[PDB]
Amino acid sequence: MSTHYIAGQWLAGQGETLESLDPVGQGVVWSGRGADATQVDAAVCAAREAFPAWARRPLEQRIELLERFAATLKSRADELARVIGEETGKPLWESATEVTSMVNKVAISVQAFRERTGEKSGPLADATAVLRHKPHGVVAVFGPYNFPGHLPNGHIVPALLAGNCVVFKPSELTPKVAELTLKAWIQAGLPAGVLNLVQGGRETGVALAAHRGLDGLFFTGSSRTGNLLHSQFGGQPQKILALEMGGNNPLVVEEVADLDAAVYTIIQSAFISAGQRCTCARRLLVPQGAWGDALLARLVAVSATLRVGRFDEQPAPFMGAVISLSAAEHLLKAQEHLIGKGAQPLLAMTQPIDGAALLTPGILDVSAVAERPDEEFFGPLLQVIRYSDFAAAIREANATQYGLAAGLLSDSRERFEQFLVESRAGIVNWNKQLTGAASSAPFGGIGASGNHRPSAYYAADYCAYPVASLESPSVSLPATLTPGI
Amino acid sequence: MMSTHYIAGQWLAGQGETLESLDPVGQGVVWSGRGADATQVDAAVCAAREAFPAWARRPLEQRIELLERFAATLKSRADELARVIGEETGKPLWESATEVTSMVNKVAISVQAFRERTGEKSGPLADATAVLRHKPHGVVAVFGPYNFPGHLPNGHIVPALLAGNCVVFKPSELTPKVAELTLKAWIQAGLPAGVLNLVQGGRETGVALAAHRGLDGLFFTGSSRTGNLLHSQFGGQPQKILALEMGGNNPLVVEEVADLDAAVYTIIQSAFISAGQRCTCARRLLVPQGAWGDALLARLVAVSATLRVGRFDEQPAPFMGAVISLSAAEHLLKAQEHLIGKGAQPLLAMTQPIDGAALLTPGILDVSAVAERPDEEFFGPLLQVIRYSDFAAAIREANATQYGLAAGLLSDSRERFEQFLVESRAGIVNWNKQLTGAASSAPFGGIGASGNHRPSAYYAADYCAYPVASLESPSVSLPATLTPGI
Ligand SMILES: NC(=O)c1ccc[n+]([C@@H]2O[C@H](COP(=O)([O-])OP(=O)(O)OC[C@H]3O[C@@H](n4cnc5c(N)ncnc54)[C@H](O)[C@@H]3O)[C@@H](O)[C@H]2O)c1
Ligand SMILES: NC(=O)c1ccc[n+]([C@@H]2O[C@H](COP(=O)([O-])OP(=O)(O)OC[C@H]3O[C@@H](n4cnc5c(N)ncnc54)[C@H](O)[C@@H]3O)[C@@H](O)[C@H]2O)c1
Ligand SMILES: [Cl-]
Ligand SMILES: [Cl-]
Ligand SMILES: [Mg+2]
Repeated sequence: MSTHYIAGQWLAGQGETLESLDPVGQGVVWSGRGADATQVDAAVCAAREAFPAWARRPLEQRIELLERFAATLKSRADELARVIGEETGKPLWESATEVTSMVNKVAISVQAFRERTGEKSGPLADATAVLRHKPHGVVAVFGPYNFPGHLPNGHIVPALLAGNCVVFKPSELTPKVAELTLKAWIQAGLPAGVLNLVQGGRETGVALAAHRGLDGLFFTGSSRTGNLLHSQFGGQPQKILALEMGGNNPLVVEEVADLDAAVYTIIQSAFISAGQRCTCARRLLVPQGAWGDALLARLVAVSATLRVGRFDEQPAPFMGAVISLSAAEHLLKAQEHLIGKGAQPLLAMTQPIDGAALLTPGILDVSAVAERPDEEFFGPLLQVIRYSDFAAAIREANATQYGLAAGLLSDSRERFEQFLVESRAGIVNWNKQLTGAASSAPFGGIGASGNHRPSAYYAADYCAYPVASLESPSVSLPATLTPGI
Repeated sequence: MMSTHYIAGQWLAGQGETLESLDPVGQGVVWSGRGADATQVDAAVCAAREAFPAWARRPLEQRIELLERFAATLKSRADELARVIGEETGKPLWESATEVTSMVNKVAISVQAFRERTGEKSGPLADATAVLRHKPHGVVAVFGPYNFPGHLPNGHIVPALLAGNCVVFKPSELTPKVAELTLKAWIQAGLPAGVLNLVQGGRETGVALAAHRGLDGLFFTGSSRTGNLLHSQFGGQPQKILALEMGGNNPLVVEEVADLDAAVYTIIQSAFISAGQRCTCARRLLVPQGAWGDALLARLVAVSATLRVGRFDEQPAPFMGAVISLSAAEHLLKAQEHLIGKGAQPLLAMTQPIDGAALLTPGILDVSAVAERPDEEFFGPLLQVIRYSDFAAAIREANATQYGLAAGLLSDSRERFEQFLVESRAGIVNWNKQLTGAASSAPFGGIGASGNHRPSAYYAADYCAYPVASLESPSVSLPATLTPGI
């Protein structure tokens, strides 16, 4: 019954029933009716009504509320980790780190706001030049399922900080996490209408994206969906759109002295979250020859031993299920399809429990595949390409329309310096796993992975617009008038 | 002799349609050439592409030295450049000289903005070093306007080259001579072949360039109509960065103030400087109902009728010159006629005193009684007046527009300005200062239909480079504690 949160109260949905299912055992974890078009309009109108007072209040009051939210999350951390685990399959240790990221987002967002969208004042001739930044108004946040708390939070926190009001539409796959996140905001004192939650599937998302009352839409999800949204907004520059989309991220591994360290780094890059982070390594470039062979064989051996299991299983698993049976089925077909085109399974991905979305890591050598898809496979399926020399590695790493992350494992600083020069990505690491980018830095992909509105530290930039003012306490005549007067 | 396109370090004659620019008063040919056809546009994009890796590789300090030599070259040729701006746009020499000074000054401010907004930071994070760098996109097109034919394109070109992009510049077909001389200065400054390319032309050329798949970015200043078409064209192509600086319908609210003379002067500078062709010019003057407001307007009309309007090099110097073409003048006069037809009252009718010349005298029209007032930008010296009942009505009317570039308040009350800031919806919001002449040291971007949330001037840096976040360690290593399950 308490499905949507609009204008400061909960209400039942009137649209299609939505259920989220435990990815392993398939039990219903949450259900409710989606928001119909009417309820979506109510959510936008609620944000609209709340906006003037929220925008008008002192910044420090908005900061206090965001700080109370982080403190409330912290106090409910175990409960939220458990819900994230229940719904996404993520092991408890990993879900806990997601909650920690949500808590930490507040202080970092405050720092970024003062730096990127703060207030400055200075003399300019006879007058005073002031710079301020102001919120857009009502913004929709579309959440993904992979970090169902942290990634929407990475839009919601800086948006509310700047003085916008938000309508949050979570992934239909992770509604329970969103519900609990709203409960933390509510417990923290958030004013009615400042943040509104509309749950639902396609129809709800479509109605919100189409709503003319939005001043902005902040999105994390697939490049397919984000491109649709971008096309939809073509010719409407008045509405700010921030698109954080997927990638096809290469990890280049030169022969390095500490081979086990490299193998561990590859696993953390490719298979953490069962390969469901935006930044996971999708293609592993490994040089031809004996060392490369040893690297791969060790990777395959260690990856085969990785614990895959239930979120709350003990001993704790390294990774959990993919988000649904549908997603697992789709990945197994991608593996089958590639193998059909000549890919060699160095370690074949399997589904060890019938009717559960658990998948074991996959490592496929696609060196011999003629035409390789420039496609993002959102799961633990790592493609390997063997390369002849470093220039060919760089060429291959760049052979994608995407541009989120890239990385080099190499003992050579000179080699990394070249890699930086030739890379085409928002995140470029040296000897560190591709995953776990810190909120203290901007996070945005280029090419098909974004629309030049990087999030994380730079989220501030799309949450407020600059207002430049020249101010003087009275009109006055200049000492010398312009000619002709 | 003519100099038409500059591509890969060489001057080339055009293969497209003939293009002439005409002195807006005398109608004499100021510049003439053939536009760049599609194959020449492709050559220019390819030239930028070929030059990009080396230019982007270069140490920042070497790009800075070129930009500084360029500024110094503009300074040495300042008189020459002011007279060409005057010739082509009609703008008085005194005002043209200020445009050249803004061009020179853009370099040092862009370097400051680059280090602030798109610089490099490095520090420890866990057992690694977190480094932030910014990289250029690649090849960017710059579409120039006619109103500031040197300063506004320079405001995209300088920060774009500084960040390491290479550029294809398509100037307004109304101001090609200004762009030619600007390129001659870049060339004299030592610009490397292909780093900045110039394709002159009309719509044929602009359409070919905007469509070219080789662009990584397109930076535009011009009308909302044209910018919206570009935005539509790029829908579904988020990989190409678009920065759109469009026009506005800017309101200036005037409360009763003690210094009536200063108020009138400030309004004139806001509405009629550059013959009303700055994108920040006041388009709507909001004046309180009642005797004081009637007096303000009576004075404004009397003073506006005496403003000197004339040729760019006339002496005594005119306050303002012609609008950009006879066609533009025609369009503005028709707009005035249409509005009066619908009930607007001519407090001061705009006139075209010399047949065959695009000189227009200032217009002030009371549109209060006009039913459905167009939310339209009239790019010329035609000021619309709306009389309001109370301050809340003034704010409502100020905000009754799809645009959002500039807004201002003349008022002796700081409290009224504070409220005005709270309720304003514009990127430039001034108190007791003319709406025109914004600082390069601050961001310059309109909201609503006036931009796409990519402000230029100080924040141009933001769209000229993308951040690259790096975590770095001299070698791979194992954590003291492995993740579970391994
Ligand atoms: N660059 C980044 O920051 C980043 C970060 C994390 C994840 N991702 C990504 O997220 C992905 C998968 O997660 P996902 O499945 O939730 O992405 P998604 O595209 O499926 O969905 C994200 C969201 O947009 C919506 N949506 C779905 N269909 C819609 C439609 N037809 N019309 C309008 N809205 C619609 C949702 O319901 C929702 O809240 C990737 O492809 C991936 O790499 C990107
Ligand atoms: N926000 C800003 O900073 C700002 C500042 C000053 C002026 N302006 C503005 O500039 C305007 C007028 O100048 P303008 O006449 O050059 O505007 P414009 O749209 O006609 O021209 C600007 C440019 O884009 C091009 N172009 C024109 N038609 C095109 C087409 N059909 N397809 C592709 N490209 C095309 C040009 O040829 C050119 O270089 C305004 O409406 C105005 O307020 C904006
Ligand atoms: Cl080295
Ligand atoms: Cl991450
Ligand atoms: Mg309670």
